[PDB]
Amino acid sequence: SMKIDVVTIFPEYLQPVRQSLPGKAIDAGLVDVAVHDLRRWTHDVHKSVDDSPYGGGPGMVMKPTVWGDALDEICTSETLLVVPTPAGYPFTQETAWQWSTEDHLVIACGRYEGIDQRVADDAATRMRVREVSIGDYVLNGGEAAALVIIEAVLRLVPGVLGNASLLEGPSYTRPPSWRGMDVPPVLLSGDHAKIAAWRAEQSRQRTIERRPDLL
Amino acid sequence: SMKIDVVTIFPEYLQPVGLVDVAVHDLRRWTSVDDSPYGGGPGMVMKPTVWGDALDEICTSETLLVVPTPAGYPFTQETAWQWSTEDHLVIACGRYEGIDQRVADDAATRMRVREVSIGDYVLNGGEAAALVIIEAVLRLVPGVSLLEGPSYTRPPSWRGMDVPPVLLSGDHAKIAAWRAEQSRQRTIERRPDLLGFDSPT
Ligand SMILES: N#Cc1c(-c2ccc3ccn(Cc4ccncc4)c3c2)n[nH]c1N
Ligand SMILES: N#Cc1c(-c2ccc3ccn(Cc4ccncc4)c3c2)n[nH]c1N
Repeated sequence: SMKIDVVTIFPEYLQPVRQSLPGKAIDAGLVDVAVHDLRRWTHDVHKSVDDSPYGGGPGMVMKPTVWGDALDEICTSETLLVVPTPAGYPFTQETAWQWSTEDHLVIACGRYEGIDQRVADDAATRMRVREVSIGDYVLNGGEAAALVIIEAVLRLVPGVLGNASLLEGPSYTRPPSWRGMDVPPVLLSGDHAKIAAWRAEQSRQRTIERRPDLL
Repeated sequence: SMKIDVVTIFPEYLQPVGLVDVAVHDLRRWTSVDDSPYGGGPGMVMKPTVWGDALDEICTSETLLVVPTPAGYPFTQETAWQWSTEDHLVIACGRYEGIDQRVADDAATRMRVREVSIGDYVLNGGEAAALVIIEAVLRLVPGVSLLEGPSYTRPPSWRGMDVPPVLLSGDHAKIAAWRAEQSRQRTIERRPDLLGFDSPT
């Protein structure tokens, strides 16, 4: 039973999440995802969410006063506050497993150069805060990271998304022959110990080739 | 100029997307897209037949075929730079347990193919990975290491928390030095692998 609140200046970006949520999971009260426009907490007629960086530099920084108000309203002491950032701890499958049993995730999506650091630092004095990165590339903001985190986490919550070391090897299905390429005959052999060993060797070879760091 | 075509059985999920155009294609337009795996196992595999027909129409010999997969080569900022100067990306999004391996194998006989993963976690399909890849690449298209430290803006005191005073001092050398120190500190703590040290636990 998980509530996820996402805060963003581009709420439309989170549309895929609401799309991928089965009615049965919502009706059973297994999951609730709500998306909030950060500008609801702006102070001025211009709905300002950013300002120039202290110490100079390029880009802009999201305002602490706006974010502070948003998180004050949405979070409680029990919230796990997730803050995507290219400077975060790595988000991994282990992370996803840990977070899948949380009652309440709040994902604070930044833009520009990110969020004034005092927002996360202040929040961390009264709730659990996690600054994380989904990989070693640079995005424009936290929304795509939120999509990835939400999917990785919710697919581990029994019955929410509709789904049920070494790298996975190649997979095959019908037809047995296609554009001159036959499915490896071992897979049609009915020798299931041999099939498992073949799959194990494929996994080994692929890991050596594509992810030697895993070895 | 760059053209990006995304192929998926869930075109609705790609909604978040002059020098670049992005087009989304429903795979079913070329048809049941899946069946049980040869050799056994849980779940289903996408059949190569429908994919072959779709890619035949969409791809040329100059196309870079991108195939998200948890078993891919890592997609990194270096990859994003490399792909930023491509004329044509086609992103083939799988579902279920993935796409019959012969799709990528057949495609590689006529174009360049890249199987990639955006990170070490499991998704239900390629669509979210496609959005990440598109965003990382498009921000580098012409005409568009170490972890970054913290950023601050006004007011200089908030909830009794001060912006680090060096950032208000106007001393560029000291500001550069402090920012380097925060950055070093953060990398050691959060990503020691970037500086060639063992990863935690
Ligand atoms: N997680 C994660 C990420 C992000 C990410 C996340 C949040 C924000 C907010 C703002 N930006 C843009 C930006 C900020 C600083 N430096 C450069 C660009 C973000 C990027 N990029 N790459 C990842 N793996
Ligand atoms: N890039 C990337 C990915 C994916 C991903 C990508 C494409 C597909 C198609 C199908 N699935 C689901 C699946 C398949 C096999 N094993 C487990 C789950 C996908 C996952 N997961 N994690 C990543 N970093």
